[PDB]
Amino acid sequence: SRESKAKQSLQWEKLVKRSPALAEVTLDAYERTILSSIVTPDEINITFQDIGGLDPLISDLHESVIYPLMMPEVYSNSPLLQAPSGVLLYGPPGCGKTMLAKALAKESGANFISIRMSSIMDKWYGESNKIVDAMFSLANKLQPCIIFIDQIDSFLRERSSTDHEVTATLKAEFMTLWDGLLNNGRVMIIGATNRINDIDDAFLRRLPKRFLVSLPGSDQRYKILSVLLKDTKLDEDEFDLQLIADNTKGFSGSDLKELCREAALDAAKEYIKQKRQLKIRPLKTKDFTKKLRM
Amino acid sequence: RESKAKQSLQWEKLVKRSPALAEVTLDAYERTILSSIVTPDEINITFQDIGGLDPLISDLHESVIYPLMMPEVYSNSPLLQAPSGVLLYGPPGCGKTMLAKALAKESGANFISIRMSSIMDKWYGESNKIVDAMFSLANKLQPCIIFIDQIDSFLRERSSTDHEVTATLKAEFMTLWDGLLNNGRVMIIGATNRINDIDDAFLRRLPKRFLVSLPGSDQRYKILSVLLKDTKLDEDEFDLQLIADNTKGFSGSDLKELCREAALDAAKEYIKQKRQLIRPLKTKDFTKKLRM
Amino acid sequence: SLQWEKLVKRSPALAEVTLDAYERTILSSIVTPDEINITFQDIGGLDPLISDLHESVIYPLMMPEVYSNSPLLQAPSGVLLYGPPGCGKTMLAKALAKESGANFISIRMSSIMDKWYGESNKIVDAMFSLANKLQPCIIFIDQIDSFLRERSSTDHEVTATLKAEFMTLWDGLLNNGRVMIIGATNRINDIDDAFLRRLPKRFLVSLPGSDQRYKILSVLLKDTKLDEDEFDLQLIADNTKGFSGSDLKELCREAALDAAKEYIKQKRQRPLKTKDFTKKLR
Amino acid sequence: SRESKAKQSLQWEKLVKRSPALAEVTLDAYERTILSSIVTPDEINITFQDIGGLDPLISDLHESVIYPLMMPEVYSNSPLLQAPSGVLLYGPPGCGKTMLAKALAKESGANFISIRMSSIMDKWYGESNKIVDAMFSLANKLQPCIIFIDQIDSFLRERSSTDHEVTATLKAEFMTLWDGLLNNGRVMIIGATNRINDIDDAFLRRLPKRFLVSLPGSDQRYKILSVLLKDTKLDEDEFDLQLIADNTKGFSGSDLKELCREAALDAAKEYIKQKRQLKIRPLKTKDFTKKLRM
Amino acid sequence: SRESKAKQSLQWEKLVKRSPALAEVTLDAYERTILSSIVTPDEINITFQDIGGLDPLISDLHESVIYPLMMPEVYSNSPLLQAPSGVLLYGPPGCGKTMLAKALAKESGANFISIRMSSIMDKWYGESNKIVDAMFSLANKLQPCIIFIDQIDSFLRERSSTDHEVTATLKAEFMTLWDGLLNNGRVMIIGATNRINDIDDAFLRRLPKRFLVSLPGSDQRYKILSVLLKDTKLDEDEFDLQLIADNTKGFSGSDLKELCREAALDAAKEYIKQKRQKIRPLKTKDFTKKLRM
Amino acid sequence: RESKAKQSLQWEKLVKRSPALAEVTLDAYERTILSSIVTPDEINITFQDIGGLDPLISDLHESVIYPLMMPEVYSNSPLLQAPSGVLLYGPPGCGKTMLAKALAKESGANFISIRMSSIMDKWYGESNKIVDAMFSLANKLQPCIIFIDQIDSFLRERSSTDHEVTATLKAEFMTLWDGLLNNGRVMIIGATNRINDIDDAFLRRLPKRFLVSLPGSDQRYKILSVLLKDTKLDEDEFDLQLIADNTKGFSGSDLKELCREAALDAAKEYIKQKRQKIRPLKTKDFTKKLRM
Ligand SMILES: Nc1ncnc2c1ncn2[C@@H]1O[C@H](COP(=O)(O)OP(=O)(O)OP(=O)(O)O)[C@@H](O)[C@H]1O
Ligand SMILES: Nc1ncnc2c1ncn2[C@@H]1O[C@H](COP(=O)(O)OP(=O)(O)OP(=O)(O)O)[C@@H](O)[C@H]1O
Ligand SMILES: Nc1ncnc2c1ncn2[C@@H]1O[C@H](COP(=O)(O)OP(=O)(O)OP(=O)(O)O)[C@@H](O)[C@H]1O
Ligand SMILES: Nc1ncnc2c1ncn2[C@@H]1O[C@H](COP(=O)(O)OP(=O)(O)OP(=O)(O)O)[C@@H](O)[C@H]1O
Ligand SMILES: Nc1ncnc2c1ncn2[C@@H]1O[C@H](COP(=O)(O)OP(=O)(O)OP(=O)(O)O)[C@@H](O)[C@H]1O
Ligand SMILES: Nc1ncnc2c1ncn2[C@@H]1O[C@H](COP(=O)(O)OP(=O)(O)OP(=O)(O)O)[C@@H](O)[C@H]1O
Ligand SMILES: [Mg+2]
Ligand SMILES: [Mg+2]
Ligand SMILES: [Mg+2]
Ligand SMILES: [Mg+2]
Ligand SMILES: [Mg+2]
Ligand SMILES: [Mg+2]
Repeated sequence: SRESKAKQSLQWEKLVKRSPALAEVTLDAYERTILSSIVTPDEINITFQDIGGLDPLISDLHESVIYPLMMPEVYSNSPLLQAPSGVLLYGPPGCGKTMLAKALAKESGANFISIRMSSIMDKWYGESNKIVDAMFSLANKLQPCIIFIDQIDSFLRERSSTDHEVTATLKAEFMTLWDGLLNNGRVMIIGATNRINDIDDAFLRRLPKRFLVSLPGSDQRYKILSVLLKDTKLDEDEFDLQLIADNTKGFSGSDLKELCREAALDAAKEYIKQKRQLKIRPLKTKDFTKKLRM
Repeated sequence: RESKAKQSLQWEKLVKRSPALAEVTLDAYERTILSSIVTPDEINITFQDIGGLDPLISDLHESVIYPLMMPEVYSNSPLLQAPSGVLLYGPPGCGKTMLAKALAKESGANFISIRMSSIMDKWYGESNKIVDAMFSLANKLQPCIIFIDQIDSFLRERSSTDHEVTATLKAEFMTLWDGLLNNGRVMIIGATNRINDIDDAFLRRLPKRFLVSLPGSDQRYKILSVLLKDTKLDEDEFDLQLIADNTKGFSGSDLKELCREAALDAAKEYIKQKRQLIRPLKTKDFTKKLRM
Repeated sequence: SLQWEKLVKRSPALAEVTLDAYERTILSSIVTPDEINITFQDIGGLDPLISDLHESVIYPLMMPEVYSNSPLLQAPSGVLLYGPPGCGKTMLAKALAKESGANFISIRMSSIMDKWYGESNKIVDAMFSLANKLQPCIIFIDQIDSFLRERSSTDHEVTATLKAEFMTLWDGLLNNGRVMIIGATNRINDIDDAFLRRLPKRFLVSLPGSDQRYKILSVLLKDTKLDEDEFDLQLIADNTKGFSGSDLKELCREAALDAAKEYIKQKRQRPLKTKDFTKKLR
Repeated sequence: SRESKAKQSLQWEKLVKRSPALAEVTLDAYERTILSSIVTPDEINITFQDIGGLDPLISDLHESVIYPLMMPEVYSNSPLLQAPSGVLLYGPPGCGKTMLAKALAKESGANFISIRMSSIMDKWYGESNKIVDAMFSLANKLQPCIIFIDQIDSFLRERSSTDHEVTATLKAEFMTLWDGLLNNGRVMIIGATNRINDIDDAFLRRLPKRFLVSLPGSDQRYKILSVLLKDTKLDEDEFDLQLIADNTKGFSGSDLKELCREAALDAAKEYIKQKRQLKIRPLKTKDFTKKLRM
Repeated sequence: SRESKAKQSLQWEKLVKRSPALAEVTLDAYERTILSSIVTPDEINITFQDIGGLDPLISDLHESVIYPLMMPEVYSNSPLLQAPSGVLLYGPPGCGKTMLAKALAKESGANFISIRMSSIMDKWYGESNKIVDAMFSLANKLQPCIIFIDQIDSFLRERSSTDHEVTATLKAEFMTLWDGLLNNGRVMIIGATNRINDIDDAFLRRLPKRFLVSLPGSDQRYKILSVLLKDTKLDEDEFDLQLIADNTKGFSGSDLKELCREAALDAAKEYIKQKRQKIRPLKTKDFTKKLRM
Repeated sequence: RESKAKQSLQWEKLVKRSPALAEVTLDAYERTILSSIVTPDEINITFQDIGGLDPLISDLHESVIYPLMMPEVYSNSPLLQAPSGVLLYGPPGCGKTMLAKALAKESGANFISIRMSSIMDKWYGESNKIVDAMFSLANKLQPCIIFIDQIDSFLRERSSTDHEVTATLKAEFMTLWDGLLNNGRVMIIGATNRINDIDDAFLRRLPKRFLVSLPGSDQRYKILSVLLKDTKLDEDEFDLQLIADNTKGFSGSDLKELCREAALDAAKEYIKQKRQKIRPLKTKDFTKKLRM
């Protein structure tokens, strides 16, 4: 995979130019394959000002996740003020957890590692355990680090005697590198999941800072609608967004995203017609109302 | 070795239709995904071949194809772009497969119709790599539509009793759908019969959903007419309107059958002549068959 | 190898075709006409159904250039044979493999469902790809209700994805080039609605009525020597109230034994007339 | 890799400087790869005074694990006073078992070997069996030794005819080196596991010193809370730790660790604010109480 | 390896000094690597007087395994009185099978070969088949021989097509050397296993002498407890071992070993203390307080 | 060294039994194959040592040995010659190895029994040369039988995941098989337990296959009798027929072991005396052992 070597070299050079301290460090081959899956902030478009309706959760995320990890000499006064061993983002679908991860890669200066199953599980015997060990060793090398397993429930499923051999030893490798004897040096394991119940009890044990990114309430739906509708031109009087926010009974954040898109199209209908035959309509209450059936 | 021939054929055709993709190379799994790419020239269904769904065709255009196919038209606002995924759900035989066929026909997106045989593999972790290669290929073929036909089985209600490779495969799929590394203009169009069997997260990231429902009187009329083209009808003895409304609750393919069987009924004499070596399709054949 | 060489010697145009391993495992379950003993003169009491089967199943499939005049004169995507037990459906399939020159594929669950992950979906894809290669083809899933059962969220995952693979190859985007899916079933109700929807040419092979039972009785009793006067088959036919075709087969066997009783005794050391049937069927 | 060679050389020189009697011994290549995964006491921060709520278990661990292994000439009186063939640490998650292993590497002078699946299972045919044989041969060379397979249930899973061949032969190699004909000379196999049931009966049979590191009771939760809160400044009167210990109904040790961290942050909130704009508040009952919902 | 070469040279010289008739025989390299894994009696501490609760099985083991192999001119009267082609020791865990092998290496004078998977399966192509062929050729050279594959179920697992190509040809090589055309000259293949069911039917078929080393009964638990407690000082009256024996409901031999070790430490608790800063007679208190009937 | 001595010994013995083999020389790999040639004098099993297989022995003769060993007898018709290969398949312990032994004994063909240790080599392309040398040697030793014991491992279901040297080795073997359509009067006799694991092409060029099945009552009788020769039995207190039809499903070697154990159990006194004739082998030992 020549694209994988290009990605490894690109991600490496970028990692050594933002943090010059990592130059003297070399890697094994599996560590380089893990380096192929490192997300830097410049390729992510979501910030905290792009996340709405979660401000207390953003502040808690800061005060107990980023600052205890990113600035240790600030917290060096007490030995029990340091970063968690792992963070779990769990909740109903479409409430922000993926953008929480995106803005964690954006604001927090930790070398962010977002890896998936395709880069962990391998065909050959014992390669995937070595991939996990290389992942954690790389995280120890990149001392401020966040290892992200998106959709982490599948990876941390209820262990059973009917599991596949490699899967079981892979889970044991992962847990050991998480809370084993050679403890990770300032390495955080941030995970996003939709079903917390499918996670094994030991895995959840060592994933101890867990945030309920729940369905948005009236305030949260208001802040989300407003956050989504930026860079679009609204209406002065014929538009009341408050009722619309509350009218969406139990709608998640992405359900709002889709309804906002569909209404943006329904308001720009004349723009579609004009550029089909060759001034967006102020986004007022008509489109949202005719769509969502209050 | 027909897989290699299909890969090479589909690739050369992809680079001759769109010349900008010559500099791009692929990994092996990406090539196995390339083996399952449908081009428009091998599909014989168009929008003029789909009847009784004209408002749905127009909605499909205005919110699926143009927001995907022509972005610089839609660059004025950041919330005018393509959906992350489209679902075609409804009762059986209402058009969804031909909706996909004509999406591969009219829409110029590099259409990927893949099935379970090309995703699931015997070996450990190969199927997750197949999914990652699928989406990476879709990102390479920047205007793309990835189509999982009969998508309910793939997106079934997730459970702790699932198979491990199935569960991690579902997680890989969802992560490539709405993860951090967001897809660049990649749409995931899916057809399903039972929307309820789809998991809530999978449905959540599949937000453009169309009810391709059972055809009504207008829709049955337009379908009957669309099907009966290229066949020779009758002037007076035929009244198609009553027949359209007589087929209460019949799906589109059920109509396709009462039309084939009646075509055979009428042209029995034509076959008889060839046995030795057509008839105007009027109300008699349809009426004697469908029992009002 | 045997089925392959026989397929290329009957139809020479398929020599240039290459196969995949799973396609060859599907090739292992192909039925040629020479190993089947049932013809349309071996099926009795179903003559209108045989004629309908011809005119809407075999000829629309076997002779397309005859029907090339209209685009809606083609073959059924699939053909269901449903009805009460023992009415002829298996012999309908046998004589479809006999008379119709389509490369007949009769497969069962043992050759589809496999232990390993994702092998069975590949087996289905290879089955249909082989059917596309053997362009006039009939794929036959005997006892097809179990395979096309009411889909549920409590199904096994490999079963569910296998059903989805099957349906997708039946009426998905890439069209099956002249490939027919003929299925026999006893309970049509257990078939899923989508499966039934794409299997629309459905024939009710029902319980034989007096006239049909007469024809069945006559068809079964060939190659056996009957009686001139003391035998009246008509009453016997109608007297079998609601008996299926195989029920008639068994009663005819038992009466053949009861008439050949002296033949048993002689080889240990009769004209089939009304006595044996009458004393048996009450 | 080259870092693996550096780790082998470092671990070797440290092993020969702590115990001078092993200078004359040389190793095969696989034995050196096993030497790459040896944990010395100086890289582990946990001692027995760092383990709370397990004092009878610590004393039993001493009297039947360390002293029968570490001091044999003391027990040479009777032939049935020697070290066990293996020790299992099993129990519910987060009750101390990895710190039990850490302090076994700390206090007990046995040349501790903590190995994982990434260093055992290899891609090539028959390498992993040779890795196991080299592991035990090295343990025999380093005569007072403890071999530690963290999360040992995955490695000792219920055997089946549907196992992978390399996995099955690897299990047979391991068992044979554990209780075969060439018996190990003073070599102990200490293992930690969460689910004892997944362990095969033969593997458990030859792992006969098993400790139930169970969920902490009221006394144990008291001792754990006290052990965790050292090096942090508490309150004199407004703090009553006893109720807090017995308020945590069924909480494991790490669940207490996380709640203590979160309360330390919630008490040092003014320190966060001060170093954001530039003492620690005595850790009293308010933080723990407002958090844990008694 | 230099340690491996020292092991080969040491095992070789010891083999030629115990049995002088093998001096004229030379070996190929693979045969020498097999010679590196030969167990002589002097490095094993277990005898038949160290095995308890299995006397009828010890006597059967003698009469149908050792003597038919070790003394052939005694059995030369009939052609059907010779050694088995293979012996299998199967049973529940911890019932004695490993010590059965140890005392087979101890009493029986056969040149005992205990080999494991690390010495058979190799990385390179076709080396492991040559290792098997060299193993059996060496066994034929060392004419009274016992080849031991400890934990033999993994090696003789149910053959399938899902198996590795080397593994399969290795199994075929092994079986062919076991009961092929060039029959082994007085070579016995003794194997120990815990799960007999995982063994392939052909592999089991050529392992016709199979012993059920089952869980110990009341008599067997009595004899085991007594065998284990030798060289330790017991009590006269306050100790009744019979009840202890029967009380251990379904305990294997090693479960008894561990119990006995724990109770020895619980009785020597005073000696432990004193020596750290002679032994209490091992009476019923320690066993009773531990095993919960 | 030992290989060289074995090669020289086997060669000189081959040229002294058949003097027509002198003018022929060999390549090095052919000599390594010559190192694995079994002559009749080192095998103790004959056709009077095989019991319970007399129809199979006669079929083996009439369609395997005589069509190979005596061609000028069968030169009348071109379709009366030796098979390209013979497969002995069946349940374990039914006689197949002794079938091979007595094929090396009675049949005068220069028997080659080879195993995988002599075929598969470490170096690249040596093992294909070993196969080619094997068959070339068989062509030189014109009446020949090449024996691969445990053939199913060698002839396993071919797959794309097989080792390259293994796959090319299988292709070399098959090519040398179809090459010799009795052109060099070379027969490939193989014994296997699992016929199903054999590849279809391998099995195809292996047409003469014998089911050496589990012994029936007659076969168990003949086996028991064959095994108990050279041992002294009893006149009245011994009824063997009972024992023969009593061993329900026992293979031949299962009988061998039970006969040994009963021989020991009857000679117990003789053994004792010698430790410081045999008891007539009567029904007591067998009955007390086999549990009906
Ligand atoms: N709190 C929020 N504020 C603003 N936009 C949001 C919020 N939550 C969701 N969205 C919109 O929904 C889309 C996807 O949401 P996201 O995937 O982050 O939620 P999620 O909880 O991770 O979803 P899932 O649980 O299904 O993985 C984003 O593109 C975003 O525009
Ligand atoms: N709306 C329609 N207009 C014209 N023909 C139709 C329509 N719907 C169905 N048909 C006929 O039915 C056949 C199959 O329909 P199709 O498979 O597209 O329906 P579907 O909704 O996808 O059902 P399923 O999901 O069960 O396959 C087509 O060949 C077509 O001729
Ligand atoms: N119509 C018929 N004409 C002549 N014989 C018949 C007829 N129907 C059944 N039989 C006799 O019954 C036997 C089996 O019937 P068959 O299996 O074809 O019926 P079926 O409806 O397919 O039953 P099932 O679906 O339960 O298998 C045949 O051997 C045949 O002799
Ligand atoms: N008994 C205890 N005394 C003091 N602290 C403890 C205790 N148990 C757990 N902890 C705290 O919990 C953290 C992790 O505990 P540990 O991982 O040792 O538990 P464990 O029993 O090994 O569970 P697992 O096997 O699931 O890891 C430690 O950092 C420690 O601070
Ligand atoms: N029959 C016995 N007599 C005396 N001691 C025994 C007996 N069986 C087991 N033991 C004790 O148990 C320990 C291990 O037993 P051993 O490994 O021989 O049994 P095993 O059946 O081979 O075990 P496994 O089945 O788990 O391989 C020995 O050290 C011994 O002290
Ligand atoms: N038909 C038989 N007649 C006499 N003895 C037999 C017979 N079959 C087996 N035996 C006895 O079994 C022993 C080995 O049997 P053999 O190996 O020939 O069986 P097999 O069918 O080749 O089984 P496998 O393929 O498992 O080796 C011989 O020593 C012989 O004494
Ligand atoms: Mg997500
Ligand atoms: Mg469809
Ligand atoms: Mg039927
Ligand atoms: Mg732990
Ligand atoms: Mg053992
Ligand atoms: Mg054999």
